[PDB]
Parts: sequence; C-alpha cells; structure tokens
Amino acid sequence: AKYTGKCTKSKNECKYKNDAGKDTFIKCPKFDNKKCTKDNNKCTVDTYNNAVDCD
Repeated sequence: AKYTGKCTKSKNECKYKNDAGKDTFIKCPKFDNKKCTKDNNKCTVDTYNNAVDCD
C-alpha cells in the first residue's frame, strides 16, 4: 500500500492516516537538512519500507 500527505513548517512530520484513517504523525529524516519550509508543502509514505519523502 501507500499514503500521501504534507508537512508543517513548524513541524516536519507526515500527518497521514494508516490502517483506515488512523491519525499518524512521523517526523521525516531531515536533520538540519530540510525540516520543511512551507505550510502543508508535500509528503509521501510507502508501506514498502516506511520510506517517508519530503518536499
């Protein structure tokens, strides 16, 4: 499966839903590299190996 969402300028996390609409928030791997820079920029998650991308 897969999921789609966005990030928060104040919090670089994927506010997507898993299972069946279960609120989930996971910070993307962007330590002092790109912790988001725009309200609801863009995000994406894959069930393959929990690969969370970032805008």
